[PDB]
Amino acid sequence: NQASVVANQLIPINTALTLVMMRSEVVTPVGIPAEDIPRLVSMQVNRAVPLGTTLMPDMVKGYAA
Repeated sequence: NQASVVANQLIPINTALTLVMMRSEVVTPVGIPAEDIPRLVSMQVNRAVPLGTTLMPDMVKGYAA
């Protein structure tokens, strides 16, 4: 099964991501894969990202395909 990224804690908007906030877990819809965890570090999202949220590439400003 394809795995994706998911929030681990209450991540506030306009904040930098970390290893704790990011994790591996299969969720739907499958957005960003688990093979980009060390690449999406210190990334600032353009919206509030609470616990249990499939980290997408469009939401992450700067993270492109």
